Amino acid sequence: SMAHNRIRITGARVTPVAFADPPLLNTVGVHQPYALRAVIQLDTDAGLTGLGETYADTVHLERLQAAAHAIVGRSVFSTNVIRALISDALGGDRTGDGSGLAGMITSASVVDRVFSPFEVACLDVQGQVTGRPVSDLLGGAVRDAVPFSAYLFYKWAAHPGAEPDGWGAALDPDGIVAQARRMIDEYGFSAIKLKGGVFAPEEEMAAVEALRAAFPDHPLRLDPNAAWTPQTSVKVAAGLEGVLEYLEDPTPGLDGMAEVAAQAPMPLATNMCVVAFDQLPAAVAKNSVQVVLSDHHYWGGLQRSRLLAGICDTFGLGLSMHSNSHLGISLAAMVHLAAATPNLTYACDTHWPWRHEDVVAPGALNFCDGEVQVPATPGLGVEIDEDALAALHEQYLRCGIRDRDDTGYMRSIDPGFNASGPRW
Amino acid sequence: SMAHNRIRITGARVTPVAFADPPLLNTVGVHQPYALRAVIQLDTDAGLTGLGETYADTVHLERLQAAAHAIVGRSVFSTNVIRALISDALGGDRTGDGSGLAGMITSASVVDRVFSPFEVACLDVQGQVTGRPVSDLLGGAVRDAVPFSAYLFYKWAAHPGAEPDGWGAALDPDGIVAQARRMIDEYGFSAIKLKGGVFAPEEEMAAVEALRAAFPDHPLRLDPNAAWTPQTSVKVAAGLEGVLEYLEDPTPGLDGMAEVAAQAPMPLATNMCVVAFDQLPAAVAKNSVQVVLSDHHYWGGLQRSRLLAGICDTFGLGLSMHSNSHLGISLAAMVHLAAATPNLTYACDTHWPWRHEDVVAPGALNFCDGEVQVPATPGLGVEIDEDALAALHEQYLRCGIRDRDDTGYMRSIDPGFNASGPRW
Ligand SMILES: [Cl-]
Ligand SMILES: [Cl-]
Ligand code: NA
Ligand code: NA
Repeated sequence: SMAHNRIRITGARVTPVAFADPPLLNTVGVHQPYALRAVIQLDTDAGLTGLGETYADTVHLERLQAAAHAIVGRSVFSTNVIRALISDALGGDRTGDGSGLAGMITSASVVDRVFSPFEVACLDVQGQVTGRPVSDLLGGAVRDAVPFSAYLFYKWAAHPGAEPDGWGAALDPDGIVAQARRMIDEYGFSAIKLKGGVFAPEEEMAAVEALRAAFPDHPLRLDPNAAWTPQTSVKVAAGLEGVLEYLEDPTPGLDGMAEVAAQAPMPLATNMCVVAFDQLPAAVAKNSVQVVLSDHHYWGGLQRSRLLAGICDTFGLGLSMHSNSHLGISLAAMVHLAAATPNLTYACDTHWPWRHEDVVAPGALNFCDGEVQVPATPGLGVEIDEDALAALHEQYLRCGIRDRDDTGYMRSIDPGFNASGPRW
Repeated sequence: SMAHNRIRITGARVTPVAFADPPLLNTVGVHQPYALRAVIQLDTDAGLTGLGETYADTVHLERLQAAAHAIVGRSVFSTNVIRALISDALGGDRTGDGSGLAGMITSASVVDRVFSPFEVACLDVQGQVTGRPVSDLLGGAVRDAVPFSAYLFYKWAAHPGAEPDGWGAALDPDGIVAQARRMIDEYGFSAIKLKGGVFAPEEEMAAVEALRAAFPDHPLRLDPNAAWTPQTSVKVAAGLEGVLEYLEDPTPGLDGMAEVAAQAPMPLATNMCVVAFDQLPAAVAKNSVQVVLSDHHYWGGLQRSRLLAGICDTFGLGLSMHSNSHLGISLAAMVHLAAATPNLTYACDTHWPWRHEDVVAPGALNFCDGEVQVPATPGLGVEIDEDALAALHEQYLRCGIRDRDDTGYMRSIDPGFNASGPRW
């Protein structure tokens, strides 16, 4: 079947999709009523198709098309070469670019964000053709299931002029505790994270303490997306001594983070000031953070995430995982990666509970007691449901949204709104 | 053929071998008349056998036996788990241990040295069962051939009371230049390295300059294995400005190296003060070195060498490759590793020209114009020649040597000899 023992790329089909998202609040705005993703179907001359998933902003879709064209005629095992071809096609790397990430995270490598979904799709094909799960291409699983956290948000009851969702509003500690109960009853999550930077620090600390009261054994994390000054951060950290497993991005920039970490009794984590390999040396020299949140979508795929993990282990940094609104292809890739990473022991973030649509056939990624069992089948372990894919693509065409824009969407509701920060 | 889609280890056969080595001089002594290696044949329930190669000191052979016992019943794709089992079996890691390396290099991880050959053998099986060359398990080749350097040594004409070899003595610049001509005529090497620390620095500089005169376009490297004080090193570096591609381990320890690097116009390289992952952070903080020499035999196999490469790239360090007396299994593994490493652009060291025996069937690893083409076949690309293996094992039994001991061997010839350093 494989002439010249060769299996190479013949093309890629990129399909933007949109799925319903509740009005989740963050420090820069509120989520739009649909979240956008792009599905990559990477086709080969063996007739095997690999899957990847990434952001769907306008400029990213154009880059994905240029990447797809550049890598036709390359072996799916030649991922080093494929990254270099993509770099050439994009005209090299670059920073200050926040696409797909709502301007929230603006320092990630453009080449890595574009390469990522193709690399994941390549590993999926490698696994299919060898009969091995993707975790076997990353040094093999070290655990049979991957634990995730409950990702809590302050939220309105409904998007303006729309039916309220089944969650209800969460705008204070009682509302946050109620949301946690509903989510944890359904999924079994053993660790809990709160998206903060929305209400005054003392009110978010109150929600944290209420969570601790309701869930005495659950590790807790708080993430205000850099909404605080370093002085305010140090007060929050002192006040939450012994309560948080870690505190993520309390304040903006490597210097401010280093200032806070010098006083904070819990470790600081980040997915804002360390989002690319070239930021690691400064973060290490300054002692800005103690925990790095991996994310294969912007670090450049699964093998490069494994590299990040080894760098963290070497330099004495803890390792967790960051997420954005995502579907089942991303989830499968996250699970294979975390399963194969010895030092990824923190529960991974996921936005899973907040969506109810998907592009893959069901059954391969069930949550049980807060964890997802790593698929043992060849490849990524999930397959496209073409009817579901077409439906979410049609939803994307109709919903009219073309870029993630939490701030712009908040402004369409509240014209004078600014994404100020820090706010406290 | 593979029940439960599983291919797992059933046992390992470890065969110590010995092959003839000339009286090559270094700063701590002279090579023994035979060099020792251990061949690993890693057997699986699929009837596929993987190959690895490592040192053969007494205590290492015992560790290899304990490792082999610990990993029976493990998938050859589960290399993360296999390392952890080996660590447990050895009772955890450790330093100050110089076995296999003649006390020259004493800070490498014991777990990594023991795991390495099993990891290489596992990748060999992975490649065989998937039909892929080992380079396809490391991100794929980025080059079709790997360039090596001419590794020159001062040497006596013969071991005491033995027939002189065909090289003759090399004890001065003319002798070193003659040795280079013979080696480069035969192999085509495009870069040249001199093992120094044997004669006074000004005489080794003279050999370096003679090499430059005879080979105007060849990159040159000098490595006195830390035989100099930092003050002496700075004089050598100043005197060889514009002549060396890099200067390896001029002086002992991270602090002294950092002192020298502050003044040296060429980059400093090492395989002595950075030989384990836990040494990287100090080397980086101190700016002790600009180039790290990889070596999969003591860094823990091929995937961990790929990790080292990514760390070097991230922290702005160049990457080369170190070698010790070795045979064709090691050579194949070195070639697949270097082929798949984008930032390994320096020519690799090899002791190849100094041996004339091997344990693998010939034809897969020819040198042409100084480089070895990466094998495209499944697995490592070399196979055991059982008659050759048995002959070199018989040679090991008869030669009586049980540990590499350059200093002890020099003392058996010259009782008052000391491995002093620095010497100048
Ligand atoms: Cl190719
Ligand atoms: Cl296993
Ligand atoms: Na975060
Ligand atoms: Na060296």
